[PDB]
Amino acid sequence: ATTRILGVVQLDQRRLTDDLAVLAKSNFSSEYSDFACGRWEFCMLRNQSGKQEEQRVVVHETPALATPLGQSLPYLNELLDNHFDRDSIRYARIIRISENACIIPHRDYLELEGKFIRVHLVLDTNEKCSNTEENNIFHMGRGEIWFLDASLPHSAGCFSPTPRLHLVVDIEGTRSLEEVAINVEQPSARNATVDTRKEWTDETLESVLGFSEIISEANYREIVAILAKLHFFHKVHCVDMYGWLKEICRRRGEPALIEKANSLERFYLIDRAAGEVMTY
Ligand SMILES: O=C(O)CCC(=O)C(=O)O
Ligand code: PRO
Ligand SMILES: [Co+2]
Repeated sequence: ATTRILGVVQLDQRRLTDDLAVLAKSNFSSEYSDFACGRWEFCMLRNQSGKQEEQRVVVHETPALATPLGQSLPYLNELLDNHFDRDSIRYARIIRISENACIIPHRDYLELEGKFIRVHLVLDTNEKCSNTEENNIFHMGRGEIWFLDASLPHSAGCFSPTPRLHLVVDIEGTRSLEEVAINVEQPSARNATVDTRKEWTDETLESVLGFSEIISEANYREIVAILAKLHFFHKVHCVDMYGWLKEICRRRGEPALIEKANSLERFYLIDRAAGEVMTY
């Protein structure tokens, strides 16, 4: 299971515009804000109970049910009906990233008894929106249905004035990946997207490690966000931010900041429990 395009669909811009206008005014969940650097957020379209109040994810066996929000988005409802198997869906969300926001580099599923198969259908995006995986950066285009191997280190950012919205579907984890996307066109091969990021250098590295002189509890959040965003513009690994933070704090020499840095990396990449939240 490599991250890839499963298929491509035609989006109907008129009907899409209508549902996007409703989502622009919708109440988004604050759950998993511990993963957000800025305005990375989602809302529930389908979940276990069909209730708007149910906003965290667990592995379960129920064909997901449309929430009231779900029901008020009839075109997105239709897409879900037509391009996936109903009984295989466990969640469907809209995930929006607004200007200069990202989800912090992480792996998913650590707190879950099992995994999902995570699928993105891109609704509204642009050239300044990126997803990343390990050492790579790529753009998921409008109408593309992508399988995301969320068990690998990854992130996603939006660096445009305009927000980016993806329909994200969690399919029960033992399903056959080739069977997931229904009624889709096979994508043609295309030009590889070349990685336009800057080469990482000893200068850029020393500059980052220089924050050892100023890092404190008062600016920790800002520094973490800056570090998280670097791999969208420099050729470095998703996870390198955590090594940088650890070395920044080792040089600073304050025990509290070193412990936090260890916990940060651990929570996002190594180990966390069900319902556990990372406040930093
Ligand atoms: O593209 C996004 O907003 C989120 C990417 C991600 O971390 C996920 O879907 O697991
Ligand atoms: O798996 C999930 O849905 C949450 C959201 C991002 C981090 N983990
Ligand atoms: Co993820």
